[PDB]
Amino acid sequence: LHKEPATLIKAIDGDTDKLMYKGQPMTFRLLLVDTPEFNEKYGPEASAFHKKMVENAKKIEVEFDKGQRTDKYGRGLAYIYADGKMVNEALVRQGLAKVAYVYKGNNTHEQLLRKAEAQAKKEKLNIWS
Ligand SMILES: Cc1cn([C@H]2C[C@H](OP(=O)(O)O)[C@@H](COP(=O)(O)O)O2)c(=O)[nH]c1=O
Ligand SMILES: [Ca+2]
Repeated sequence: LHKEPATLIKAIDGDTDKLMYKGQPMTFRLLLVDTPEFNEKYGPEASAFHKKMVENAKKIEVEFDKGQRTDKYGRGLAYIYADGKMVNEALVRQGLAKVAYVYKGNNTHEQLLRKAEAQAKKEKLNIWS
């Protein structure tokens, strides 16, 4: 996989942002994770964690996997990096997202993320508390 540029337009919630990609506004949905919706337990904490990470970043990058790049709602599907750190992984590692929506052929970083999840669960963080 390869990283590509984007800029933040607006943080939205635990697992979506509005990014400018190739000069066009798009909603992006994080691959391989699920955060609680804002109305749900740890929802606001996930939103805030994601927001801070992408707003504080000097450089945002998107990394598409090998399969589908947009979902049925027209959202981009990517791994999102904030100054080289994967937002997807960071949410999982803090117990603010579960590994989820693992579809065959768009699952390059599955094991990386499952490792993070196991460490969050061991530490009983947030969702796992
Ligand atoms: C993360 C992800 C979600 N989706 C679709 C499946 C789910 O469909 P449904 O809307 O029919 O449930 C929805 C979950 O996203 P959200 O967790 O953002 O709601 O988005 C994909 O199609 N591919 C993906 O990689
Ligand atoms: Ca969600």
